[PDB]
Amino acid sequence: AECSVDIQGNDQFQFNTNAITVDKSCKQFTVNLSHPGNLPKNVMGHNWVLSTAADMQGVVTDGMASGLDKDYLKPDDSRVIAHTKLIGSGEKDSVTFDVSKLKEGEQYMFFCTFPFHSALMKGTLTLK
Amino acid sequence: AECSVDIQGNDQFQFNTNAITVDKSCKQFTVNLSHPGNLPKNVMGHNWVLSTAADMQGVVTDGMASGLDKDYLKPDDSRVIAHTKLIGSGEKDSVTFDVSKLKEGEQYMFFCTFPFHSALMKGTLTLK
Amino acid sequence: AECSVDIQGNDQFQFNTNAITVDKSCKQFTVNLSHPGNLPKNVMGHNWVLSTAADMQGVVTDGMASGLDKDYLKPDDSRVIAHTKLIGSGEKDSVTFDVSKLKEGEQYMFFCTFPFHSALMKGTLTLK
Amino acid sequence: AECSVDIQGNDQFQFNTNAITVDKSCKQFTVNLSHPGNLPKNVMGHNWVLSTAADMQGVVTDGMASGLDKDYLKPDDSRVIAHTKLIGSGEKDSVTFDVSKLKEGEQYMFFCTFPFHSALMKGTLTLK
Ligand SMILES: [Cl-]
Ligand SMILES: [Cl-]
Ligand SMILES: [Cu+2]
Ligand SMILES: [Cu+2]
Ligand SMILES: [Cu+2]
Ligand SMILES: [Cu+2]
Ligand SMILES: [Cu+2]
Ligand SMILES: [Cu+2]
Ligand SMILES: [Cu+2]
Ligand SMILES: [Cu+2]
Repeated sequence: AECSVDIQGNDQFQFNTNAITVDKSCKQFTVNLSHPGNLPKNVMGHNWVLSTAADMQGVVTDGMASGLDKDYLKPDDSRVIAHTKLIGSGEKDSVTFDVSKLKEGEQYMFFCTFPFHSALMKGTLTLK
Repeated sequence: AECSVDIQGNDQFQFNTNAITVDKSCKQFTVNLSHPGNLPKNVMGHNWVLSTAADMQGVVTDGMASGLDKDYLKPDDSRVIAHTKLIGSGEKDSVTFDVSKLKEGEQYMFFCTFPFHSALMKGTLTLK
Repeated sequence: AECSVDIQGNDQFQFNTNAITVDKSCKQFTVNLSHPGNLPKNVMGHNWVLSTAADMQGVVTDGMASGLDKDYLKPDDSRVIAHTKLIGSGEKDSVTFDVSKLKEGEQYMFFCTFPFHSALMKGTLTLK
Repeated sequence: AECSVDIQGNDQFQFNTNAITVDKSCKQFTVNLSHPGNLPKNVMGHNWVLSTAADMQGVVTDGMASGLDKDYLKPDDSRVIAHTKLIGSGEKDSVTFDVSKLKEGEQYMFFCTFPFHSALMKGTLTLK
C-alpha cells in the first residue's frame, strides 16, 4: 500500500483533500505539502498539522497567537503529532512520522494553523 | 444557547457548514435542512445524516445501494443517530433529536448519503 | 420569474453560490446577504459586490486598501454596479438594483472585497 | 512568464483552481490535468474544457448527453477551444493550444463536462 500523500494548499483557502487514509500496514507515513498559489506566506501561508480531534481547537487557538515567526504553532506543543513547516507561494515541505503514533478507536484531524484557515483547511486522518 | 442550526445543500455538491457544535446545555437539537438549488432529488438529492465517525463509511456505503426509493439509507440501520429525509430543489425538512444520544469522548460526523456526495458533503458534530 | 436571491457568506471563506442568473423579465433584482458565521466583521466580514469581469480585479485591489472603515470599497468607485454593506456574524443586508444596468454580451462577476476573500468568494452573474 | 498550469480534479467534485491566467507573451499554453482521487472515470471522470462564457452552458448540456464513450463531449463541437480527454483515478492528460485562439475583451470559462460536475468544477480563464 502507498505510505505517502501529496497535499496542496492554494490561494483559495483550500487543501486539495479533506480525508487522508493511512494503511495499517505502513510503518511510516509521509505528507508532501506544496503551495501552488501566488501569495506569500505572510498573507497566505499554509502548514499541515496533525492532532487528535479533541486537541485540534487548542492547537489552532494557541498556534494562531504565535505569529509568523513561530510558523503559527505554540512552541513545545506536545499536542502536535506531526507537522510541516509553514510555506508560501512556490515552496514545499515534507514530514514523515511513525504510524505507531496513531491508534485505532482514536480519530485524528489535520489542519492548517495560519489565522482563520482551519475553518476550511481541515480534514480527517484515519487508520484502516 | 441556541439548539438548532439551519443547513443548506445546493447544486454544487456542498453543505453550507462543515462543523456543527451542540451546546451541552441543550436537551434537544434541531437541524433544518433546505435545498436552494434548481436540480431535482433524483440527480441532486440531499439528506443530513448523523453517525459516529467509525460508522460513517458503512452508513454511506449501505445507504448508496438502497436507491432513491429508500432515501439512500439502508432500512432499519441502527447506526443512524438522527437524519432528515432526502430532499430536492425547493424542498425542506427538519429533524429533532435528544442530545442525550451523544456522548463526550465520542466524535460524530454528519453527511449526505446520496451517491458520492459525502466526499464533500460531510463535517464534524461535537458537544461543547 | 423570481427577481431575488438569498446569499450567505460564512466563517469558511465561502458564498453559498458561485453563479447567479437574473431573468431578463426582471425590472429590479434583489440580493439578500446574511452572515451565519460566528466571527466578527473585522476578521471575517463579507460584502456582495457586482462589477464587470474586466473591472473585478481593480475593484478588489482598490477595495482591499480602503480598510474596515470604508467597508473595503474605494470611495466613489464608479466600477461598482451594485453592492451590499460589509457584514459580520449575525448581520444581514439587502441591495436592489435596476436590471437595465446590465447588458447582454457583457459578462459580470460578483465577489466579496474583504482582504483576500475574493479568491474563493466570487462567481458569475448573467442575464437570461 | 510560465505558459503551463497543473490542474487536478479529485473525488470531491473539485478542481484545485478556479482562475487561470494566461500571460499575453505566451505563444502556446499547456494544461496538465491529473486525477489524484480513487474513483474510476465512469463515476468520477474529469476533463478540462475551455470555451467562451456564452458557449459554456451549451457545451456542458450537449456534452453531458454524449455518454462515457464520447468523453462527455458532443462530437465535432466547434465551441470547444481546447480540452483534455476524460480521466479517472490515477490517470493524467495534457493539452496544448495556441494563445492566438484567445482574444482580449472576450472572457473564457474552463469546466468539466462529466454530468453535473460543472456546477462546482468551473472557473475563469483570462489573458493578461
Ligand atoms: Cl471534516
Ligand atoms: Cl467563476
Ligand atoms: Cu505498502
Ligand atoms: Cu493555511
Ligand atoms: Cu440555550
Ligand atoms: Cu447530497
Ligand atoms: Cu417574474
Ligand atoms: Cu468575505
Ligand atoms: Cu515566459
Ligand atoms: Cu468532473
